[PDB]
Amino acid sequence: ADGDKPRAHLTVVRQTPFPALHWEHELGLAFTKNRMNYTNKFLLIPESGDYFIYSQVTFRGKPDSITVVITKVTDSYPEPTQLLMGTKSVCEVGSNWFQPIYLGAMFSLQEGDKLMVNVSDISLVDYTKEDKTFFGAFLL
Amino acid sequence: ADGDKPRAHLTVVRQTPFPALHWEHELGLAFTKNRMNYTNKFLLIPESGDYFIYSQVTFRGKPDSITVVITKVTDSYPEPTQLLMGTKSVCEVGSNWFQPIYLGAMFSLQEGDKLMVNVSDISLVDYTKEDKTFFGAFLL
Amino acid sequence: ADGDKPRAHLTVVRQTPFPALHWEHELGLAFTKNRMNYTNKFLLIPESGDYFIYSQVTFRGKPDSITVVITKVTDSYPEPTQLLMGTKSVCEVGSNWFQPIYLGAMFSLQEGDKLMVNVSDISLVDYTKEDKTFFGAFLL
Ligand SMILES: [Cl-]
Repeated sequence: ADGDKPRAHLTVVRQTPFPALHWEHELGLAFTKNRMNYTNKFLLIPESGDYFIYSQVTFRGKPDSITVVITKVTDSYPEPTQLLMGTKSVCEVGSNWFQPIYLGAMFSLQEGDKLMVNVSDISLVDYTKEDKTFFGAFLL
Repeated sequence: ADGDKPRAHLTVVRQTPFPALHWEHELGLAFTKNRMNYTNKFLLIPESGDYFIYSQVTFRGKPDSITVVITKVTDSYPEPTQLLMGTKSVCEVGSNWFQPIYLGAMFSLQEGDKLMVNVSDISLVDYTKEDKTFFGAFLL
Repeated sequence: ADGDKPRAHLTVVRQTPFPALHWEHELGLAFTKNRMNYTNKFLLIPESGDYFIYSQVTFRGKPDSITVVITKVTDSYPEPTQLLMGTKSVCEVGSNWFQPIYLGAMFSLQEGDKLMVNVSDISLVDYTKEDKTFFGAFLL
């Protein structure tokens, strides 16, 4: 049993005032471990390597589309860099609707890189349960 | 080459009589290995650690929504615990429709924990091909 | 820090003339490493083992459905084998629409196996940004 590898699973909460979400990180099912830092809406990478990244956001209801982006930031570039984008057009039947949107992929990251999630529209996101909207990464 | 880590990929089959699905586990592409147990519709975790979990269910067609939950059960709690929920409202164009719904995330699990998948409606699930509905986990 | 494990993240580009997509593999965020080969629209597995596989394709707009398949080919079988299928029916509101479709699961593969992605309709795929359509795998 080795690792000790950095790992984090974060879950949704009521957002206060493309916007980034902020996160639960220790309560319920969320957690961070092995030097992973969740701070200031970011995941802070402690070790350069290849990570698998994910998030699902569930959206629920007059807009055109919903969109998620998981986004990397480094002080090397400080142009921020877009790793994953889920974008879906919306079908105006209700209109009490909801759609999950889910991403995950692998990326090579520098120690010190920053990760956040951004949505088209913070007021659409379902913040109510921890298993509907979340965001996670681990070192491979 | 180490691991020997527990790993399982399960695939869909015709369900007999929120309901849990049951699974193929050795035929075709499914499998379990390294002490993973598939029994009684559960995945039985043999080693406490962090696992990545997934399932896609494809649904196909007068209902409101479809929903998947991947769900953990322990004899510690025996309140069952909801790890992942995909829920989507349905668009009544056809109505011969179908939608895949896909989840996966990482979780810290006790050896002895139980995992199952639950759907809003067993009669909606496409059981026909193994690559449309499935469910899987591995130790990280 | 061990591995040295085979790993690849590939991203979308303008397709030239079920069709397989072809891929970016070194520029931007794509890459292959540790003996992984991307050639002739395939991912060529260099080591038998269990791999986690994924792809999202985003589709954008008079058709019935969209579909992705990730597909394995070996010279053992040369019947090609379907590992993952995302299929979704389409809702003809616009009709400037778009839908992401995302798969990933674990599979046991022979060294020498070949992997490709196939879609229902190459002209529907959004090729414009690298974070909308992609395809990836790593050795577990
Ligand atoms: Cl959808």
